Amino acid sequence: DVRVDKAVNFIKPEVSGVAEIQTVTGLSPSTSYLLTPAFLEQNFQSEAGIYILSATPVEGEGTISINMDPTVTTVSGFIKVKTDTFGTFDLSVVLTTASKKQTTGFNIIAAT
Amino acid sequence: TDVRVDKAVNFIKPEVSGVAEIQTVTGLSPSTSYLLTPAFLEQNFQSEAGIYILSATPVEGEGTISINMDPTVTTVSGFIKVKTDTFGTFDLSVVLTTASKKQTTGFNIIAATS
Repeated sequence: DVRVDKAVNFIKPEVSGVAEIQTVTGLSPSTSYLLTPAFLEQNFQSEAGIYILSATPVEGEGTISINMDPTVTTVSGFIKVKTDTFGTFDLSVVLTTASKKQTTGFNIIAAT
Repeated sequence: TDVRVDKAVNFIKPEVSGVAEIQTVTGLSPSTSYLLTPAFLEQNFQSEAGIYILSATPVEGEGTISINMDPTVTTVSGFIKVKTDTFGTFDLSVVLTTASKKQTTGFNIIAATS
């Protein structure tokens, strides 16, 4: 089968254009996961500016892009990452404008 | 043990507002379960008035994909679990609230692999 093992929100980095590390824990050791973006009922115009998030694995493939530009809107990409022996993996997450404090996230999918 | 995107598929563009149509997805492995997740790339949902709102549900399966581009309440969420028939197909029910929103959205078909 394929299932969503965990649904997590993206972090909200403090400084525009400066990525921060997001660590996901508690997963199965040395296991391949696929991450896909998702978000629910968000107001991306609740304050000035454009919500633009990029996420990449420190060790893996792919990029998630969430760009809510009203002219050119993208919610796409997927990440392949394998946990270490502890059941953890790290992403690098950046917001182009850090005052966009909407909540977005991803699904963590495994075959089991 | 591993997982991959088997294929990326665009959602249909229903012709009539509010009237669900079937989208038949083909070419997969017989009698096999997949997960579907939403995605879209570089769309201008404001090329004309009105809101792009799509909902998709398998005819036989679990979950609903929702893509609601309302600027006050924007959703790109849900995931569908669906099993193919013995010929490698499955059907979705897809409904667009305003059919004149001809933007392109879609889903990833996620599969187990080695």
